[PDB]
Amino acid sequence: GTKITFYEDKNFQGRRYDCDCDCADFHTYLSRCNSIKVEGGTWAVYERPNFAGYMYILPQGEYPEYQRWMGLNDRLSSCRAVHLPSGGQYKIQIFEKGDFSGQMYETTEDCPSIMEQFHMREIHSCKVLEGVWIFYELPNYRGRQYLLDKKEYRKPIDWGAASPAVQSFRRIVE
Amino acid sequence: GTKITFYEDKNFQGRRYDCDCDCADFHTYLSRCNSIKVEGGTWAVYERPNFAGYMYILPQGEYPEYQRWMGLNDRLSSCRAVHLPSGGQYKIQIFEKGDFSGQMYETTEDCPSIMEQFHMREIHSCKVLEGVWIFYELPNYRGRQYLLDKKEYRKPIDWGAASPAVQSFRRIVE
Repeated sequence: GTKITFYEDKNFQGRRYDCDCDCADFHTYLSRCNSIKVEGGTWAVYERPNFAGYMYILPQGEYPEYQRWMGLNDRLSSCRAVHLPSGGQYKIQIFEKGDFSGQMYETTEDCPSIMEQFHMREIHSCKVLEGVWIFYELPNYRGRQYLLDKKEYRKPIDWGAASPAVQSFRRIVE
Repeated sequence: GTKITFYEDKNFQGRRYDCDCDCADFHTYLSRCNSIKVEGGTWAVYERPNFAGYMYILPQGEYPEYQRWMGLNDRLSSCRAVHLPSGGQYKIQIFEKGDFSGQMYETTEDCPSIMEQFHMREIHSCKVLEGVWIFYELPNYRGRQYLLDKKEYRKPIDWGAASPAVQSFRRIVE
């Protein structure tokens, strides 16, 4: 039941592309994207092919303009379904310094402000012990977004960020 | 083509379409398929959209003509990666009667001839205790193909068949 439909023009009009599961490059089918329907599941959609560039998380729902998924523009060319481990457990460790060094804070809860709750301005490495998470640049879940699946992130470039700026994070729940 | 690449004309000429995993319908981009590159893994490909109609299993390799995958014709519309569970375990039970009743045989090995090894030509229900298998209408893996992921099959229709007519089966190994 999980799939997403990208449309070239506004309000679900024009040429459309369907993805049922991880589509690594659809630019030959759609030259831009100005509408999206997420029929099921939760999806990361990426600006550049092979899951590169600016990403955006979209849960199930309809998005009649690119600004409705917070997109900065109408460029998308790849996407992968978000897989939720079952059990439903979320637990993360965030680190002051790279390679799991320095201050370290563990939580199972969402964090709309790292500053208020942990008195850090930056994250430099991460361990996702359980679940799937999103790192956001600005607080309260705004700005650039990064997807963090169950792994280890020795450095910010491992969640695909060019700086260590992280001010909020939360769980991916459906 | 990160996992499987379909081509409209023979010998990898013509329009092409890539599926990275699970594609429910590509008939809008390909009117027919005359050759296939399987860059990795093992793929189930289906004549009609949404995984319907004739199916064929394609291990890793290159296929310059539809006959090279036992195709009846050059009509293909959807595909699905086959998932091999961890362990390397393969066990199946085949039943003379529908719904797991009647005489039962159980094997861990490929059977190129149901008539020779089990003195019948008709499987009527079965249990895949381990692994994933293929069923064929004719001996020695020829003719029509049917995929069985690890589950229960109380009636031939559960594996997509229109009759109990099965004359060989084997394991999906890479």
